[PDB]
Amino acid sequence: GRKVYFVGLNEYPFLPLVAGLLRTYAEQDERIAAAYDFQEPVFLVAPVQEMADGIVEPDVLALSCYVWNFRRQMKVAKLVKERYPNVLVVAGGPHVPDRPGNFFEKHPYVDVLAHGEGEVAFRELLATRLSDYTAVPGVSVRRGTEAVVGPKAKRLPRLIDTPSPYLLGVMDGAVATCRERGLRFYALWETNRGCPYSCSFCDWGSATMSTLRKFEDERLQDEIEWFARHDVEDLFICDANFGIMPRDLEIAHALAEARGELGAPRQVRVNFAKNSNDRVFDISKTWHDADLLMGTTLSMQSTDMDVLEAIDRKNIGLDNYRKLQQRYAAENIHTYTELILGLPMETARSFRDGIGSLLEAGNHEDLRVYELGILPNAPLNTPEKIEQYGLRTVPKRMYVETPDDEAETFEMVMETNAMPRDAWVESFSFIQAVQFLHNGCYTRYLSIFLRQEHGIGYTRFYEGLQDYFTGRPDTVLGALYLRMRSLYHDYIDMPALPLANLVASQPDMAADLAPYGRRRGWTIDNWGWLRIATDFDRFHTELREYLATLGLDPAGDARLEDVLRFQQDVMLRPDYSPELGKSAEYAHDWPGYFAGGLLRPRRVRVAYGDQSFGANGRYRPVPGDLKAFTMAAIGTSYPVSRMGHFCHRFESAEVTSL
Ligand code: B12
Ligand SMILES: C[C@H]1O[C@@H](n2cnc3c(N)ncnc32)[C@H](O)[C@@H]1O
Ligand code: MET
Ligand code: SF4
Ligand SMILES: [K+]
Repeated sequence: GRKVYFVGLNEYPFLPLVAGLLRTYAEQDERIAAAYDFQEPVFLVAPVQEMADGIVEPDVLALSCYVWNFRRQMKVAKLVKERYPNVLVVAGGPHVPDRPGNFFEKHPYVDVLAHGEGEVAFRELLATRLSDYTAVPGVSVRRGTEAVVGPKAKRLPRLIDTPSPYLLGVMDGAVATCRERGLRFYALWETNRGCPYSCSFCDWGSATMSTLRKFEDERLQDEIEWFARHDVEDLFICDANFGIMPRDLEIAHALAEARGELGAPRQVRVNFAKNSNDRVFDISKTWHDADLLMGTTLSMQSTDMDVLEAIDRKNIGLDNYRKLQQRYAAENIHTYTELILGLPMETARSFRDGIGSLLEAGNHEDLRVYELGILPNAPLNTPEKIEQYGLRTVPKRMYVETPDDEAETFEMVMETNAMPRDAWVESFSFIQAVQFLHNGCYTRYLSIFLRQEHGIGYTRFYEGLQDYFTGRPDTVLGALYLRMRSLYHDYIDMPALPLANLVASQPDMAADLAPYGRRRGWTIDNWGWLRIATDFDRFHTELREYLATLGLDPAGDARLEDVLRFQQDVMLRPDYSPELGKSAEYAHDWPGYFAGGLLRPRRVRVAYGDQSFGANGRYRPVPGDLKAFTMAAIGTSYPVSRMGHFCHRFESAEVTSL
């Protein structure tokens, strides 16, 4: 038969869902099923030469192209086309340009591009290859080096009734392949397709600004059971806005029941709906109780009205955000908020003010920031919009590498009309410090106390930290701010400094963290937290000196001394023993205060008895074991770990009046 090869490389093990969807949809044509021999998908990373050599006698080479695999898959296609002149090279995925232009001049070894959702176009291509391509909807066809655009794509109907690659068993080989090689994997799952909104930076599922289409109910329920029956522990749901549809609560309950009855799945990653509502809360409560929840998305991208207008995004208001934070915090349900640095119209002033406003509104635990990437088919990637807002980009490698044509690259915004490059660098350093100091707890409780009892706003506190300590190179915190300043300037100037391995690519920063573990995906956030952990006592000595510059010398303020001791003691330290615990005495009931109660000068004994850390309590500290300390203190670098980390859980500690 005509051998069909799929290549869709992922750095982390994700099951090849696209290959399964395209094959099983196409196999509904009995002539296609009989004529074509679909090979096992290539989705685990291997050397380019080795991947090309594994493609033997191909009739069709199907490339599933994303920012993380486009260049290597083009190079494989180049090598395969040299060996097999008659192979049909078809590239789809969100990195395929909507407007190909001179694409085939750069990639003459590619024959057909598929745009957006690919089921119909791929099935029509395979059928046409058997018949006695420019008539196929949803594709562009190479003619010489020119791109001939075919008819517009045919989307699947509002109710998507297509074969499931999971239920048909065509994902079995990939699952076994991961397990044979000792790899944990994510199963990818869709319950619907599209996003109804229009954020200009986004290209979610190649289907933003789209009417929502649902996968049929019975297929989804059967797939839930399939995941549970096959011990698929890690499930990644691809929906843009989970909770946006009424049935999403029923889906959440069905996943919780499957977890309860069969033990799988164990964790569910999903992006929760932009217009967060009671259904998102009910889903989150359900999955929190079932230990499935990985954080409730309450993302903003920006808080500035001009920025939000420029990117066509409406957010929940700040006061409504505050009410959400209060409701989730009361249930101990973890939420997180994403921001993007360098959006149109964002100034360094508006960016820092927005960060402070989110802390003011009650998010102290989980703020996440991304560099703005220009995606090929995002609305922002037009000459008009790039010109309108003055977006300046630099090519940025994703990974440490090797020829340039095998290094994956994206275009990273690092300057706009509103944010000069220098302001971008300092703003990025600012939010990293907010993450490891505030989300990381080191100064979170001091900052809250200073805000609520001494009138020091959140933005002002962390601006002052940066302004003061950047002028003191020999301090713990000053060294971090200055190293981040040079790192991000090099990051702009040197494209090879990778997005996904930045800390690991710097020998000094990698050496800082070497006693704590061997990781390729250390974040700057992790690095700052562990650098402070290393020089913890001196950090607090120097912190007292910064407080004196605010007029708040602790040597004359007994209450400030008291909260500083609480702030020091609450942090998890390498010598902590779950068998011994950790206790101290204070002049105020700090646990009750930071739980939301009134500040009362009540002399207390606080006894910390933490046995484990992390979301599921699956990291146990071992005194003297820096590797076990790191897992309990900060968890994994990927995925982001912020539930149950950093500090002792004083809300459960034994607090006794003296
Ligand atoms: C799961 C996921 C991840 C996983 C990785 C998944 C993997 N390794 O395979 C993780 C969580 C690691 C991840 C990370 C990132 N992601 Co992501 N991710 C997704 C998500 C939610 C699902 C992808 C998926 O499997 N979809 C389901 C499949 C079935 O749908 P599909 O991709 O649209 O496929 C269809 C069509 O494209 C077409 N098609 C696809 N391949 C082919 C091939 C052929 C031959 C044909 C004919 C057709 C065809 O047919 C398919 C079926 O209809 C998407 C959004 C989404 N819902 O698609 C973003 C998405 C892929 N991610 C995106 C981005 C930008 C990233 C990051 C690089 C940056 C960021 N998020 O800020 C980071 C990584 C940063 C870092 N430090 O490394 C972009 C990618 C855009 C692009 N041009 O590549 C997306 C589209 C989201 C967005 N912001 O618009 N991601
Ligand atoms: C899922 C999350 O990914 C982030 N996100 C989406 N598109 C981009 C992009 N082009 N650049 C950077 N971050 C992005 C947003 O913060 C979104 O909430
Ligand atoms: C998938 S993007 C993050 C979730 C939601 N669509 C939002 O923008 O807030
Ligand atoms: S950021 Fe979220 S709401 Fe905005 S277009 Fe992307 S998926 Fe839709
Ligand atoms: K689009």
